[PDB]
Amino acid sequence: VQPFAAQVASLADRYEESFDIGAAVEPHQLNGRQGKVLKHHYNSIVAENAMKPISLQPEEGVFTWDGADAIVEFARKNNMNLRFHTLVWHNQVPDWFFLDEEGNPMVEETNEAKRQANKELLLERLETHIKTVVERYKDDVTAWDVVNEVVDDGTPNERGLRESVWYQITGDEYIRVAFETARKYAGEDAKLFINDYNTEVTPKRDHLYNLVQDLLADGVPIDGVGHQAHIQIDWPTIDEIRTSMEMFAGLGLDNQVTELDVSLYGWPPRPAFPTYDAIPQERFQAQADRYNQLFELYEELDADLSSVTFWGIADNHTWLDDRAREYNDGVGKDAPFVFDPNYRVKPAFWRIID
Ligand SMILES: [Mg+2]
Ligand code: NA
Repeated sequence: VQPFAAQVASLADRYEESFDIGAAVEPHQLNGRQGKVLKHHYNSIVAENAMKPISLQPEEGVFTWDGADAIVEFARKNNMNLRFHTLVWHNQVPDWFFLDEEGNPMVEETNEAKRQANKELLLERLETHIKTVVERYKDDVTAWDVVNEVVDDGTPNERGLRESVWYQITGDEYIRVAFETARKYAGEDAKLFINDYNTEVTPKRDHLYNLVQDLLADGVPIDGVGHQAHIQIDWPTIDEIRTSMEMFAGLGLDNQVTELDVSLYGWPPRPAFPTYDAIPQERFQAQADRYNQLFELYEELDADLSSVTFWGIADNHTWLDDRAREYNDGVGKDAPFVFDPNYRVKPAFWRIID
């Protein structure tokens, strides 16, 4: 039996010369055993869900602040940094954004002049959402995910930009307006990030590189790249990870790891073990070696890496379980973190605290 998390060395303190150590949280986790683990080990937090656009402005002019406020309060009380996830995304985003003045979807519009008016209305709505949110949280947030997942996994257009509703209505303009709006209301010292998954592999990596180069050339304020790092044991390679961070550091950008989890599976995650108990020791060992190499790379790169956030605290709460159940008939368990479902350490803990 492994010791409890509160009996081992703080991860945040272990990494205090290199980068923050963060966790994605929900408001209900900010007391009890999670509360304790958080305070002991972490010096940054992010909202898993409560600061996404639909969580903050579910109807126009109607702001729901309480979950988000509770997260901010917890960070302040415990002297934690706070990442804002996220100003702009194509999911968990309210439908009302994308409806024209008569209530019909803007994407359906064929008259070029009405389309231009729709583009301007959506951009103005985006600006209002950003202005309102940034005004409330500008003195708490230490890193903004200003846009999330705006780059495509393939190449549907020459710039590799995701053809979401934002793109269909505004082209790339939503991205420019989101950064400029955030800079304007948060101030010059605010740290603005473009966040995405699979930043280590091509062609996405290069499309993202080209996008940030382009926007920097136009004076669009971007401070860094957020690497979600939803990764596996063998993929991507350490070198793929390294190369991606070095490329962005080459443009004068900061890197953060924002949503780290190390799945026990491939993609899709099948076959998956049905219970935590069913997972063999070998999975935890191979994960531990993987985590060792990750954190050695993060330390080597620490001039260009300011924060490493995990997408959860302990293995009792992870969205990888939703994915395992989805691809295995509603039955499956992943185990991505250094802390097990009882808040005891896992073999990976030892390999990143040393
Ligand atoms: Mg180590
Ligand atoms: Na650093």
